[PDB]
Amino acid sequence: PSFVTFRGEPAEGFNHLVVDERTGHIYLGAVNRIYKLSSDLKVLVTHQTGPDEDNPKCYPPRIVQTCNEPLASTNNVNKMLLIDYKENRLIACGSLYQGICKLLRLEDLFKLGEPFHKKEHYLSGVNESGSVFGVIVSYSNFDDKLFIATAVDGKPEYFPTISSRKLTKNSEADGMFAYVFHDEFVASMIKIPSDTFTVIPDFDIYYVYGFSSGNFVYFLTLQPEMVSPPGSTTKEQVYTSKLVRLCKEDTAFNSYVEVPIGCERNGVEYRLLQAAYLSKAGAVLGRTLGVRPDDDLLFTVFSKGQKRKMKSLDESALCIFILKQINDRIKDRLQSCYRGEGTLDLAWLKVKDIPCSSALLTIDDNFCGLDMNAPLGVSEMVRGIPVFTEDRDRMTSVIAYVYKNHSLAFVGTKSGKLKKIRVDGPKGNALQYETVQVVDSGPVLRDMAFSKDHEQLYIMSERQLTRVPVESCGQYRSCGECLGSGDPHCGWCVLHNTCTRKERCERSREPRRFASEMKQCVRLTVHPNNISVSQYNVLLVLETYNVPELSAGVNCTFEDLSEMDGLVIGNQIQCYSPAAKEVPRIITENGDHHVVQLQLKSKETGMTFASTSFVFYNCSVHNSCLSCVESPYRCHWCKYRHVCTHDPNTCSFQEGRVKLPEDCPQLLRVDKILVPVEVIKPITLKAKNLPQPQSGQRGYECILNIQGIEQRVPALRFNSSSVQCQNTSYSYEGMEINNLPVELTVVWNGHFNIDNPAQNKVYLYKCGAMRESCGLCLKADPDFECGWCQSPGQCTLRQHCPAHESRWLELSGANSKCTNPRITEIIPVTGPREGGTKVTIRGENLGLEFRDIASHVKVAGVECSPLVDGYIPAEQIVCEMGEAKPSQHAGFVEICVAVCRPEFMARSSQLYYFM
Amino acid sequence: PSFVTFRGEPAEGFNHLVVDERTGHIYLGAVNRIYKLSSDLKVLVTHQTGPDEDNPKCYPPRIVQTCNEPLASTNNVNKMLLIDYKENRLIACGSLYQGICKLLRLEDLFKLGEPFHKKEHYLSGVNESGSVFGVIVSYSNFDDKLFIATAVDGKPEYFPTISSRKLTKNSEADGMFAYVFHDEFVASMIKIPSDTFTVIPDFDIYYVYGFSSGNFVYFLTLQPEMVSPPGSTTKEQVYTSKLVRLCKEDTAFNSYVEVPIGCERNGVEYRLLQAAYLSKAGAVLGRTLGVRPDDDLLFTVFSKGQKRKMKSLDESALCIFILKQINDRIKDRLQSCYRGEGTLDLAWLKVKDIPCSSALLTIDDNFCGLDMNAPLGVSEMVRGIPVFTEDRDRMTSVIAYVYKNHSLAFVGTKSGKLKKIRVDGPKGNALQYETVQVVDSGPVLRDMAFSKDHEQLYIMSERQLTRVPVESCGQYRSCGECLGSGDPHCGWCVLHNTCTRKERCERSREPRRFASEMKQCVRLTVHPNNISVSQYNVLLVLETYNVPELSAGVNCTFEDLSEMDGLVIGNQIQCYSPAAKEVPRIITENGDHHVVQLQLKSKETGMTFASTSFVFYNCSVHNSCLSCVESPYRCHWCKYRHVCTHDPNTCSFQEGRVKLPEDCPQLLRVDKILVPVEVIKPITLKAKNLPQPQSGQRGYECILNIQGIEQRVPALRFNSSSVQCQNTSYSYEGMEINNLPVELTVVWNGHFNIDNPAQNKVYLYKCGAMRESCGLCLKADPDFECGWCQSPGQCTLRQHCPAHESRWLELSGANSKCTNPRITEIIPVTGPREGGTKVTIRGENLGLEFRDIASHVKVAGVECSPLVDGYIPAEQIVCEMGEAKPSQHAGFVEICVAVCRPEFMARSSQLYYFM
Repeated sequence: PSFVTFRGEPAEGFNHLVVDERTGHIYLGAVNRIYKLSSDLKVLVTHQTGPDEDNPKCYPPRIVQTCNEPLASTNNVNKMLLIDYKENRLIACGSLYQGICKLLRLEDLFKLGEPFHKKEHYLSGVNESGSVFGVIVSYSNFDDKLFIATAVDGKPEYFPTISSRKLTKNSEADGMFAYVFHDEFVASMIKIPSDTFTVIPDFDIYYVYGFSSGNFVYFLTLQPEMVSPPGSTTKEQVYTSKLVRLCKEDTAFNSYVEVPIGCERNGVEYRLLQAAYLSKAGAVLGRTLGVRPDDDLLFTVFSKGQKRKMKSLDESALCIFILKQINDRIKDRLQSCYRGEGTLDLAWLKVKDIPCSSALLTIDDNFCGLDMNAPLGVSEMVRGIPVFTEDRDRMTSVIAYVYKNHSLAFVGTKSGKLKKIRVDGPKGNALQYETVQVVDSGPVLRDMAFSKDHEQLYIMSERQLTRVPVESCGQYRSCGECLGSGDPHCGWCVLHNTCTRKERCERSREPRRFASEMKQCVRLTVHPNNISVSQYNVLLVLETYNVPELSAGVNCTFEDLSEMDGLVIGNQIQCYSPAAKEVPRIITENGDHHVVQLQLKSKETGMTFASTSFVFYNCSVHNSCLSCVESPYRCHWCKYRHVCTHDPNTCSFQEGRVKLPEDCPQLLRVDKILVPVEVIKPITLKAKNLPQPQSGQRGYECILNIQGIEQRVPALRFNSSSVQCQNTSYSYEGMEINNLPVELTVVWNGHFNIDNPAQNKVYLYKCGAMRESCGLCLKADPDFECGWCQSPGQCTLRQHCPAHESRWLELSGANSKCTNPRITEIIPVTGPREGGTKVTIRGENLGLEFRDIASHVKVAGVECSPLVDGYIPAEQIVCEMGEAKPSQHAGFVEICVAVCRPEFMARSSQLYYFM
Repeated sequence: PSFVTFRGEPAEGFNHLVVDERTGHIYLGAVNRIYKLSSDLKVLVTHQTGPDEDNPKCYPPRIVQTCNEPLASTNNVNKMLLIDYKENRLIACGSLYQGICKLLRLEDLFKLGEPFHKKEHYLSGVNESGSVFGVIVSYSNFDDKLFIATAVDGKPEYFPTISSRKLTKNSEADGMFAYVFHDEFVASMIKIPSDTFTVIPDFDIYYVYGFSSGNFVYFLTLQPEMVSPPGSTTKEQVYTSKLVRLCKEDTAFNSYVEVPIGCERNGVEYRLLQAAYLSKAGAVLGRTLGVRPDDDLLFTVFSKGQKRKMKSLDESALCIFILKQINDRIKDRLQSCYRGEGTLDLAWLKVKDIPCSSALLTIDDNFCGLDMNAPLGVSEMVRGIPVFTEDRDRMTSVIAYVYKNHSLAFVGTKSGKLKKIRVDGPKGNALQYETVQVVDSGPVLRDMAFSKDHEQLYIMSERQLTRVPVESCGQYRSCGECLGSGDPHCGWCVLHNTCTRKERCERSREPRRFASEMKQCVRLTVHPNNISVSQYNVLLVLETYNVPELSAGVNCTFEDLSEMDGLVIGNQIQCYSPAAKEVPRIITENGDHHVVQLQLKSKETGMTFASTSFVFYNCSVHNSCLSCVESPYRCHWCKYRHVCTHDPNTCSFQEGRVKLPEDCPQLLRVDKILVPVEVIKPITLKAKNLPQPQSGQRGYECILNIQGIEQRVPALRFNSSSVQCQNTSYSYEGMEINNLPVELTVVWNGHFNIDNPAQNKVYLYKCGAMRESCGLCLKADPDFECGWCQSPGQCTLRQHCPAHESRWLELSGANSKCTNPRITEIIPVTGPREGGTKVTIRGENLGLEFRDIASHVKVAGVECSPLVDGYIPAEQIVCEMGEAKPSQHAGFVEICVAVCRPEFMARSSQLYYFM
């Protein structure tokens, strides 16, 4: 699903947002533009407030008087936006006019009026958006007004930072934005003193948030370094975030109060307000908080430290203030001043500290302020209760609301994401979900308002407004998953088999109709978890917990494949398995088994809610004993029937059943089976649980799978654990390879192949195609049993050579003198006369021991000394030649095995050359 | 009733049968099959032993080693079958494997094992069934074995004819069929010597029957010509049937003994064993035999002569051997050898005769044999006691058992019949019954076993097994018939009125409850055997012998018709006859009398057991005196009442009674009653015992039954023996026939007809319709009294013709000259001129004597001589004509009676023609 949004109609910019309580129309302040949108975020109307030729430096703007300074077309930023329901209009205060305010008609955005003429009509030079805030308070006629705070930019004479102003009925009327009570001595406004400007050049008050409570007006503000941090002269500026308050009723402005505010987390300081939101707790939070229903609360967001208001730190914390607690702090402070203790301590306002005067008074919450001990500051900074802290991504904005008594908090992030937090200090827990309806790359603004119906939450970005629903639980398929996510909005509507909010679930109020906690689910179990393919229409019992009354009716659906009716008794559901006709359609090609998700389809909703792992196995498919028993499931093998089945009874008879893998029938391995070609030899075998062939059944045979020829030799089964193929000889054609492993299969009764787990094979091995010389044969492995036969002048097994004499010669254990050494080739063909060369000689029939070859090697006359490590017996000799200074130049290489006997010597085909 | 049977399940073949002592299950060896059947002969299980590819010539069969000779699918014949109870299995030794044996599980026929590998595992090449036999003997572990004899077929090196072999617990075990004690010098086996084979080529030992007795093992065998019959060189083979024995305990095989056996009947020799059966005598046979209870007996069957073992002779005899007698013969023989006298004399075994060595020894029955005077033969052939001989149909098999101490013997026949013989040498008698349960066309096999319960006897044929009950007495309706049949099983269960065995009769043990001999019956008599129909509820006394106590109550049932209660007194039963209302329902239409089978219906059983001939007569039905007295029964006739009755008193009065047939009243015959029509004549009659008519009774009349007219003439009874109808004339209309016999009935008092046994009739005779001439009338019988009357020119009785003159002419005795001869026709119309022809002249009124006709005949002029024999007076003349040479050619025939007077001559109507 996608979230409904409004792209910066002026793609160019965006600043403030507000919702009309009755209509749901959304008004959006922006630079050069003010838009009226539908609840859906469709564009209703666009107003052009923008680009005006102007100059910030000029006082009474160009229209009133001529300005020496040059003008340029500049952008008019919507500083503030406030809905005046009574007046049926919108106060949309801009800038770039010296801050002239505009009045737009509610429905059409028709400009009712925009008073420019008088000085009061000008609010502030300040170009920055959001640095201003305020509240509109109204009563019936002859009772009314507007409270607004703004930054000065060092304009102290021109504009007041905080003021109480008049809002006349007629937009045309001159009176607008006039101070409620103006006296030569005191006016309902607060200006910044010139002295304070000189001391600290830049001092300015930026107003972030503001709200009316009970009968007062509060502002969250940011100020400069004044005694904080201490500093003799100007240098760096750090800010202190404070709370301000006024009686609505005080024309005098005596009620002004100002406490610093912040909160700390494990020794980390969070001093700077990003945003705030006044709200209600609802029954849950209020109770543990210890509040009355009416009592208010203030969620806030603060960044770490005192540094860089322009660009704050990522570290940010969401804190909380109970209004009762702040009211107490203020009352506590006042009751103290009335004690006469200490000074007023408000640095920016009063440079010279005036003392507090003691007096008899009943100090109440109602206290509006008096002439003496006039505007005052505060010493003890008020600490707030921390809630959630984000280190990686800074929180920008916040909102909250009461839902079914649980308090949900919304928090914008620098990333363009919203967090949905259930505050559970008073309850018990944390953050439920996070969403990126907004804008994936870059942030969200403080103006974040819930709709009137409270279905959605409009989230504003620099670029776009996004209608983020306070829920999209539908994404969750199962009770287990729904309750699993934890985003507090979601619950499992049992009968509907869907995941949504309480309001959405019909009849959720009724018992067990709606599930909040996983325990309430859905958990399902089937008693016959595994059913064989062969079986049909088996009775199954279903155990389900945390489900609503099913009396509407339920069907069992194994999958999309089938569906069977069920009857309910007790706390169980009884359904039947599918027919054999139906079951195999599924099973085919899945083989061993197929796990299927058996679901329950409710009659009323018609959607599958609950599932379980259901296995269709089916033992019968197994072709062999090993697969049947040895496999992963409970299956029994019938030796006689030679079939695998679940039921013991189905087997031929009692003695026939195979429960254990050892009992199958399988062939055990013995030392490797060596088989010479052309020799008559028996092959004894060992095995286990070999069956005695029953009536109508034949005996055992050994089948050798040789590609050239497959041999069928009958065998005898001596007992349950031994077999033997009868005397026979085997061969393969080709003479290609010495050792050929061959798969062998033991069969009985013609087709029945006994299992061969090890997959034992028979090695058919075949005498010197390779070796013409006696030395080479005796050199070869003793395993081959191949040996040299003197009369033939050839080499073969004893079997192969006739014995006129008692002996054919085999190296008994190397104690066998032989013959005819030959040199195939040697490396380094050439060498230096000086010697030292390593000659590598490769031959066929050399000596078996190193000791004999040593002293044997000679290159011509030159003595050559062989290397032990380098020497590979009868194959190769590595030898190092000595000093060659002799006259020969080139000479043949000679090796004398033990002794230079005439039969015993070998000379190289090509000569070694000295250079 | 039909006998339960099992048809050759393989319709194809059958060989051996055995019964399990506990279960009663019947196992049946066959070619290619071994079956397990229920007691009822239902098929329990079938095993396929059959058709295997093999060849008899090959030694170790194909499985062990390759055979050059070609194989063919051949049938595997079950040579032997033996139940091994201890092992809970069945040893079913086949052939066609070189005789490998198989082990089948008792209950299911599961093949436990079949050892093929070793030489011992092969029994014999021999394909023939039944030529092998043996016994399984078992003891607890560490004591045990199998003794088996088989034919060799000239295989002497390969197999032993008789052996003592091992039967291990495990069928898988290799050890099976190994010799009990094998030594290089001597093994527990006996082989046939090669020398003996060369001398007689074919010599072979065939083992028919075998059994264990006491602590030995005996075999009945057939062998070849060795010194019998004498012969220098090979030629014909005849066999000698002998007995063999061994100690169970002799591993050495020293105990071997061999006596020839047979028996002779009136100079006829029976040398060849067909079958044998060891059994017990029971008290009856044993006593007269002179035996102890434990002592055994051996029934056997032998064919006549020494010839053709393959196909023996029909003549066969059932003989007997008492084991004590054979044991004596053996002991007698041994005690003799120990004397040192003579040689061992065993031709086939020892070619060169070794002498017997004398030694001191206590010669007992226990004697197992010693090293010296080692295996030995026997000189004196042991003769057996003959029992039954069948000339026409050869006995094949035998079995016997003890029943109530009487010894019943069973004998199969070539025909497929079983004989049930009580052996009564020790008792006194012969063969009781014969049955064809089996197979009507063709024979029964030696394996014939009684069931465990001994209710039935399974009789095996080549084709089928038949469950023949050792009794079907129910077929017999009466005590007389039951005991009459003689088949020893049957007895008369008196109270039940049924025929069955002793076991079947409830309370037969008690006195006179069961009848064995005819005397014990049932014999019944009724004192009033004959009762008249007229009588009612007559008292009858019943005499019955050989009947049980009737105090239960008895009813008398004449037939299905009625049943009357009876009371018992003394040794008699008193019942009443049926009422007149009841009796005639039966009698109607049976007439003279109805014999009825009066039965006795017992109260307890409710079945009629005893019967007698009971007559319902009834005299009253007889309508006449003759039927009443003259008939077959005692009935009296009342002349006056004219009714027949049993009681003398019922007659009118004393003088009226007719006891004798002569006295009845009947008409006696006199010379035939001749009655002329139209003549007034009296007819006197004679008769006997004619009644004098009593008051209210009229006199006698004669009634003639003439269809034309029936005449009623009154008559007078002169006395008891004479009657006479009054002067009257009779006639019948038609003139069709001369002599008409007529039935006459003599009646008195209107309706009463007197009896006419002779059935005397009156002959009404009537004058020449036929004869126009005087000669013809006088020619006719003198009886007719018909005569010629001159004046009328016609012929009638004197009565019929008026006498003007004193005479009408009648041939007084042929002395009466007459007239007018006529010739109707003559045969041979034509004749030869030469003459010699026999002329046959037929006329009406010729001469009475031959003498006058001779010389009378002439054909024209030609003289013709008449033949005397040929001549029938006045009807026909046969005459031979003389030489015709005269001129006439054709001429008329003339006859002159005496003289050729003008009145007296006749001439032929047509002339005789000469050609």
